[PDB]
Amino acid sequence: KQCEIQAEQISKEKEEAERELEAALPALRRAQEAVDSIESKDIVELKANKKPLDIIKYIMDAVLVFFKARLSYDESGIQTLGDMNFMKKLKEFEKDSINEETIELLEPYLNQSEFNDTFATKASKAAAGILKWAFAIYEYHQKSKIVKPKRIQVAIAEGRQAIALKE
Repeated sequence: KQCEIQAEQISKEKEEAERELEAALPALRRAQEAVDSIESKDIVELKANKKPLDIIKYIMDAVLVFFKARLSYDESGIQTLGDMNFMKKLKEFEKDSINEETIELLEPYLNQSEFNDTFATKASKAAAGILKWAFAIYEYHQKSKIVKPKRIQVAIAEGRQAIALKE
């Protein structure tokens, strides 16, 4: 009867986890696909600009903060973008690396009048993707914390059901 109850609980927990994943992850997947589709011409042209725009600077500050390069100097961002390995690093960073203090500091910096995909696309074609990607990171932090006990419980419940059948 523990096998029966745990089978039902595993089914319910897996359904809930799949629903949460369908709710959250596809935004990140679409943002990452859009980022991968960005041509190098736009980034190269914007890198050589004499001065940065307000919206681009504001988003780039948070983007560099996420990359552990906590520097507000535009030259630092130019140096970071100079390396070609950044093209790989766009698809390498994960969401679990986010810290609670980082989100707490970035939440005030989220300028509601300024951030918007449609309005920001006019300023630069490449700027549109990164925004949503960051949001899918900010809209997944504090939910991975909620799902982590659920994920662990699902794995342990499946294993324990198998061991219980053997016993």
